[PDB]
Amino acid sequence: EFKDVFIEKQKGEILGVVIVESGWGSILPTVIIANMMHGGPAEKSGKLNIGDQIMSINGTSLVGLPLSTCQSIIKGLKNQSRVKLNIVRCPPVTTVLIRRPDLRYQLGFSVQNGIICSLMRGGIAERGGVRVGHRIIEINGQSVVATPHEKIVHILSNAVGEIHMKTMPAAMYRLLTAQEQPVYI
Repeated sequence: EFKDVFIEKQKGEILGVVIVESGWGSILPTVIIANMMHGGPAEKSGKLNIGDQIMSINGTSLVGLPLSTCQSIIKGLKNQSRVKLNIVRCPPVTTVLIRRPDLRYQLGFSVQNGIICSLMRGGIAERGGVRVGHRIIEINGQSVVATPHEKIVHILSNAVGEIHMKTMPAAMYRLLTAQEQPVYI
């Protein structure tokens, strides 16, 4: 879904995101957010997330031009105070329903601030929706996307009953190859 992304930041803080050629169905030939610094103005704001395609940046329509050109477009506005980007947010949100009969019951997973790493095969956390690679966000109405790992674990540790949360897509997993970080605009 189309959505204007206003990232208010300082000069020399580009934005902190990685874009690639939209190889999807090609609904709108633009660049896809294949990666993100996860700390800079992009993550700080929360508007820019992985799995979204930027159509235009501050008037510069990326729709039509290749990736190399698109990257240069954003890279150009590195020393600005505001980053305007009309992008289409397409982040797959999974509903994690983790039922807990008692407080001494283990959900079966590990949460690290905003991303999931560990997961028990055939557990409650896995049964609900949680998946290794996702990005937990709205847990029972509480946004933990920018919350410490200890805090998130606490809620679930004392959330007996039926833990209902949402999970977005985290950074792209590159199996093993590709040690160097991609172009960050």
